[PDB]
Amino acid sequence: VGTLVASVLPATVFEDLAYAELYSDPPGLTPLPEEAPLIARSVAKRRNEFITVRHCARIALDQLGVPPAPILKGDKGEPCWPDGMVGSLTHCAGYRGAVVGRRDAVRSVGIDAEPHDVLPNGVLDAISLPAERADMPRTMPAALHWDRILFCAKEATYKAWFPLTKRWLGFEDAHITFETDSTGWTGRFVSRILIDGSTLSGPPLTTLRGRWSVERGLVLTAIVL
Ligand SMILES: [Mn+2]
Ligand SMILES: [Mn+2]
Repeated sequence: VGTLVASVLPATVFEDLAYAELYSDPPGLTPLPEEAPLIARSVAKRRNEFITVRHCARIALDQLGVPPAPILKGDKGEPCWPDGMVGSLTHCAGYRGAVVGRRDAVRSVGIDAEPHDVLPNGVLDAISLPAERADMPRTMPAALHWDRILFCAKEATYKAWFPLTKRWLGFEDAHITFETDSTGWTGRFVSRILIDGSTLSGPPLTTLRGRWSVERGLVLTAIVL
């Protein structure tokens, strides 16, 4: 029933792209024959969010016609999708998200969710450039926790950047600029890469366009290339 993530997706590409979300942990969800060890000795919170988003993903992978299968993690934590597919996962207090795409229509996917709340104390100066840390204030309404939106867009960038280059991207390795739609709750962002955009295959990564949205007290960001 959940469609919030769609508020930051390209509708014109919904043929090859599917999404599924949940706002909590439904009882009786289980891991999978090969996922159980990845979660074997983690505390309950980590357990449930891991199970729930992987249920969301398989729903979305089904809706694209792909039999269910384990989504293991690779070194550096990236989810492992069945061949031909790509996508992104996110979880936080109140939200579980999965977006999946078919390769030759979607280069890769990056999504992130945060509670639409101020950042904790020392955090906004470690993920923001001084440029961003001064300009963003002049692009969004006061009711917007823009430092949190910035944080959120940073990680969507990283999540879409990584499967393409398998290289680290720091919070200072991309500069992001925001604009807002007339609503004051949704808008656009652009991520300029401050380092070699060399990809594992194909043209470099320079600028990532994406969408953000404040919706139901969550922050949502998505990059789909
Ligand atoms: Mn999480
Ligand atoms: Mn996040």
